[PDB]
Amino acid sequence: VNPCCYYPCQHQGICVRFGLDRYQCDCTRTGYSGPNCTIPEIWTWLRTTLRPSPSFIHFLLTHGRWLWDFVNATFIRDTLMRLVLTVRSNLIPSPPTYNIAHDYISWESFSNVSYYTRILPSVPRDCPTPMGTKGKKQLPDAEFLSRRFLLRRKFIPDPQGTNLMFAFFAQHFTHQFFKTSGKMGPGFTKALGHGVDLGHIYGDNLERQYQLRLFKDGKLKYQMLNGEVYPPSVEEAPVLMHYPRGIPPQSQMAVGQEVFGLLPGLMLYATIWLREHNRVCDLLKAEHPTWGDEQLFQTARLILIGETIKIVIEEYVQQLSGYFLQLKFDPELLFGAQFQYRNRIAMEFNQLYHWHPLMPDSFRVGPQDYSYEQFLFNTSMLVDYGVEALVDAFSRQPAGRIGGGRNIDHHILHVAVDVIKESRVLRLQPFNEYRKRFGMKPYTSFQELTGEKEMAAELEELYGDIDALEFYPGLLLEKCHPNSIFGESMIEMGAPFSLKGLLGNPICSPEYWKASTFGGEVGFNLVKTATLKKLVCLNTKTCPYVSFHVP
Amino acid sequence: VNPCCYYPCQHQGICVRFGLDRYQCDCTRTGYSGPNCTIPEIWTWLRTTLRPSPSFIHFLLTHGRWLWDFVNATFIRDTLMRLVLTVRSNLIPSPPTYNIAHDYISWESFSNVSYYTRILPSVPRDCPTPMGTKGKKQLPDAEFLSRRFLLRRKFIPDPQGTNLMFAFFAQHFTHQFFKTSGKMGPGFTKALGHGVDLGHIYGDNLERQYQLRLFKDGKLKYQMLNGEVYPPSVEEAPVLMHYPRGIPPQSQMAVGQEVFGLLPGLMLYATIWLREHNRVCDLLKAEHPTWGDEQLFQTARLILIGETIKIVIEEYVQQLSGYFLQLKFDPELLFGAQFQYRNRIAMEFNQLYHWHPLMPDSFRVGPQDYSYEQFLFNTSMLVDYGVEALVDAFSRQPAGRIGGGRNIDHHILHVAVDVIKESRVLRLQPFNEYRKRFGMKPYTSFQELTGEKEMAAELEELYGDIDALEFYPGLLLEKCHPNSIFGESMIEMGAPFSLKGLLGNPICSPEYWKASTFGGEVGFNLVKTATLKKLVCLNTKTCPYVSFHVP
Ligand code: HEM
Ligand code: HEM
Ligand SMILES: CCCCCCCCO[C@@H]1O[C@H](CO)[C@@H](O)[C@H](O)[C@H]1O
Ligand SMILES: CCCCCCCCO[C@@H]1O[C@H](CO)[C@@H](O)[C@H](O)[C@H]1O
Ligand SMILES: CCCCCCCCO[C@@H]1O[C@H](CO)[C@@H](O)[C@H](O)[C@H]1O
Ligand SMILES: COC(=O)[C@@H](C)c1ccc(-c2ccccc2)c(F)c1
Ligand SMILES: COC(=O)[C@@H](C)c1ccc(-c2ccccc2)c(F)c1
Repeated sequence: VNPCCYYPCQHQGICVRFGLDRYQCDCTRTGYSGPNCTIPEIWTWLRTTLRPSPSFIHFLLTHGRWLWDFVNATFIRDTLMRLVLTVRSNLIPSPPTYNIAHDYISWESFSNVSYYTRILPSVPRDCPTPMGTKGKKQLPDAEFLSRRFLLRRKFIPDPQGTNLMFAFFAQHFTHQFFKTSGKMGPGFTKALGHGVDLGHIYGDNLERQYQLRLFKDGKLKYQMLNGEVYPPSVEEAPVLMHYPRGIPPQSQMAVGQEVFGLLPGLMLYATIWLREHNRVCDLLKAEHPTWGDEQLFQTARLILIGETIKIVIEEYVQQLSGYFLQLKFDPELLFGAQFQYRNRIAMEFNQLYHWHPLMPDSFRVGPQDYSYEQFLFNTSMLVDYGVEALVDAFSRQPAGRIGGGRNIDHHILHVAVDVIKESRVLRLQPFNEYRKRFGMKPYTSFQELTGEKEMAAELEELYGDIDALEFYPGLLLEKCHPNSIFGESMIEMGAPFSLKGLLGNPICSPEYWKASTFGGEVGFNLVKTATLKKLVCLNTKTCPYVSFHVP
Repeated sequence: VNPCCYYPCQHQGICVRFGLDRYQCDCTRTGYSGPNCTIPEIWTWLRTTLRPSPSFIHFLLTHGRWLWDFVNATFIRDTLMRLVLTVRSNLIPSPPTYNIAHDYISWESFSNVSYYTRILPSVPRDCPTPMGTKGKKQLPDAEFLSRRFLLRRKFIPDPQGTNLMFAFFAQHFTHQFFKTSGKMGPGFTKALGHGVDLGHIYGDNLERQYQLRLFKDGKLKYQMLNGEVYPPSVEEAPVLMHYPRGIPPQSQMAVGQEVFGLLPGLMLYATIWLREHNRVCDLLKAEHPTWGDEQLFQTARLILIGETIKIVIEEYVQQLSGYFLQLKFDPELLFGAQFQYRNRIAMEFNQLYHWHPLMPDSFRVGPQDYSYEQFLFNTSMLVDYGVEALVDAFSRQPAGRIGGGRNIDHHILHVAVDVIKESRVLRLQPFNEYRKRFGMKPYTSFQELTGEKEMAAELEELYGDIDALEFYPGLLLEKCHPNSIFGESMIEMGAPFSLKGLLGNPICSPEYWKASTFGGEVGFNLVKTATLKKLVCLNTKTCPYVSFHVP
């Protein structure tokens, strides 16, 4: 039996097959030695004995508001934001390592940007069980597992107050770097760029971007409807959009991401950002009359990328974490650190980010209450209400809690089933192996995992062993922190991917983070002072209630 | 007139247009402040005044063998090597900045790997002169300029003793990252990868790599001739190769780099390396009897990348530099530094690397003295003599001095004329500007550039102003260090590009630089101990005289 199936190497040691039956762990720079990289160096031992529980730190960050107020107003804020940025980042390998084709480092894996990368290699195709060594010869039926533990019975709003304005932002934002290729198969992506390159706005390819661009003042094409600015029609922007058969070109909206027409919430942001881009082009042209269309367009793109990162860290993530510590976006915090300004999206981060529980039972807009059937392929709800209105509505409707289980609307539950099935195609390692890879102790039992005893008993029966529990179900069924939107694992595993993804962008490098990169002090401040409110209200007639938090 | 034409911004400050006539320098992190970034900070000032000239350091590095030997045996060697690696590297922007289309940072320039990057923005198109503000409205005829100061009259051997073996290595080695696309035009490359990825061995695209691979024991396809191993024919490896019309397929060899069939010298190295790949495969298989073709192929490739970088730094550059300090390839030297493990090829680096003066008047193989018309497309010379034979030949024949002028054989002189013509197309800034960008004061007169009077006087009449002298012309006409192969500019401008490209390779990052990456201690040692002599001799029937220095 393949020795590596036992996942013998600890602390990121790499398992290597030798001869016909031997194995050997490369423990280079892991802080440990020994056949399995478990004998700690004095310093490694000091660090792990002094480190407080991921649950205890959470406590410190969610208590003593008075304390954090003085802290947030002093340089201590910075010191902490950096501490967070680096410790969280060092958990993500850079350059990237493995992919669906290679469970080992290779030039193909490093250069071939069409692949999704992965943090932990796969379960060797020749292991006793699908998960390696533990569990039954067969995993629970994905559909059954979903229906029994992920299907929503009664809507459970997010205790942290997260609304749908946040939910859709999350969907919009992530579908710029999560674009699995149906033609190539799981493990493959079209979102080359692997990060916040705003490809869901400008397109994952040049010819497409060229088709979306107006080529005047560096602006994006658009149309007027009811006196408001909206994306252009596919007739005007000859770009492929995924719409139900029968909808003519003149009735489709072109935006950058082919799937965005399938949701008013999505096209909402599509519209907001489009307006923002063209607005920045104006401010720019004013400052640089000698500039052509290209430099205006390119410069505006950089500024928007900046706004995006700015808002994701200081508002998006702030809402998610619920920390009293005010997160800060300032690339300079890493200028004294050893940091690689690059990033590659991981399949695990893709799985982890399936936050479908956020979606409501139905979408309420004013006195109206739309169902999924009326909301999904709606070709006019956006224009009927206009930007402001939909923003006020989504900002007021609570989103569902992500963790704790049984909170995915049946209308979209199929996604979860597919997420599970794919997981097995990708052969993602067990949840406990990932708990460890991200600095956490593995769960010793399902009751430990689920703060309760009922689902724990059933899960125990289905899987047989806690060590057989799969990645996604684990994230979604883990017991949640007090009044949190999810559990610690979603935080301890998600944080490193996110922050690496935000700071691992070239505009955050010393070489790029210059005023001149954004066309001057003017463009640099738009990035530095970006706000969800400003993003909406500076592109709308009236300013509605806009926030990632419900009033 | 456009203010940026005056290259007003010093010390890497960025010139930016404001209004219809104003400008502004972005001095961020330049060590200077003030309108043109001329006001030195306290530490900046010390460094620049207490820094010995390049000329003086070169003196220290080529005298006192006795002291250097004692140094090479101490930790000081690592200290100096590291200094050399970091100081030299910091001169290269990473992430990359501009390209043939954007004289400013942009997401297209950062993402579009099909472009060559550039270190100085082009000469603004609306400037008074072709070079900006100095010189005549019309630059010297490229053909005349070439015939007057670059055409060889009497072969001038390189005093440092460099031979053709070194000459062909350089060509072979560089042609893996210098692959300008004729279809796309100047400023564009086909060598994505932008570095030492060995695309000249495995191809620069996957489908091509596949046709070249045997898919057995991770090996490359090959054919037998006279009991010796040679690259396959285009009939067995249906891969594009540039050969004159009329040459049957059975006579065309397939090598990954479409242009190597054009020189026994190139095809020789293609053979040597191809033989080394399969050799490394046999070694890996012995250690990992359970591996398959893909992993064997990938691991071998990484090992060869490592070997190439080892040989380039410790032998190739050692020979070039002429330094008594013993250069050293060891990634650990940078583990405590802030350094990006990425690299993008610059057009200036391409221009600078046109070392055609290395080629002789003819090619001496034993008693026979083959001419250019007998050598150029000979498809049967390599096989006629075999590897040992040609390696011995090229190792014994001196290559010509790269600097000094009048030393390029008429047979290939058209190449220099075209480099000059392309420079103007790329609108490369003036030589003195590049001198400054690389820490050197500009030459104040042609007589100061060339250590003589005659050529100087004529260049003065042609260019009219030292500030109009172009990039390539300057590098080749600059006076040479004592008995060196070329001038300081070639070293001071080429060292940063080179080392950044070698060390800025993913295998040199803490993440990849582990024994497991190379198949274990066996693979790693093949890298840690690679030699030009072992590369050849461990793959030939008999070991000839092999070296980069003539006997
Ligand atoms: C109107 C509510 C939503 C619907 C109808 C929906 C639908 C879908 C569908 C059909 C897929 C692809 C399924 C497949 O290929 O089998 C998908 C993927 C995904 N969804 Fe949603 N989704 C919704 C909301 C969300 C939200 C709020 C998020 C959280 C940011 C989200 C994140 C994702 C992710 C990360 C993927 C995988 C992307 C990829 O691999 O390309 N979805 N969703
Ligand atoms: C055997 C004698 C040589 C011949 C016949 C030769 C021929 C050529 C030709 C025809 C081109 C393309 C010219 C064009 O497109 O106008 C070229 C480009 C080049 N050669 Fe050579 N060359 C020789 C030796 C060398 C050597 C010794 C070096 C030194 C490394 C060298 C470096 C280059 C470089 C850097 C380029 C440009 C790369 C690119 O843009 O793709 N060549 N050479
Ligand atoms: C108030 C102090 C805040 C310090 C912020 C540090 C950033 C959090 O860092 C995280 O802490 C976890 C808990 O031990 C670890 O398990 C994770 O590996 C680590 O990345
Ligand atoms: C105690 C040592 C004092 C050294 C005085 C050095 C002064 C350099 O002075 C600088 O020279 C530049 C170029 O000429 C100017 O452009 C700057 O404005 C000027 O401040
Ligand atoms: C004897 C000690 C030698 C140390 C080698 C240092 C590496 C050379 O470094 C170079 O020196 C030049 C001359 O000042 C500078 O102009 C260059 O910017 C710098 O990179
Ligand atoms: C960095 O550590 C942290 O606790 C905070 C700042 C943090 C950072 C990022 C996330 C996060 C997790 C999953 C998806 C998106 C963002 C998160 F939930 C918390
Ligand atoms: C780093 O500074 C140095 O003087 C040494 C080590 C050095 C390093 C690299 C080069 C070099 C220059 C042009 C093309 C290839 C190599 C060179 F000519 C000298």
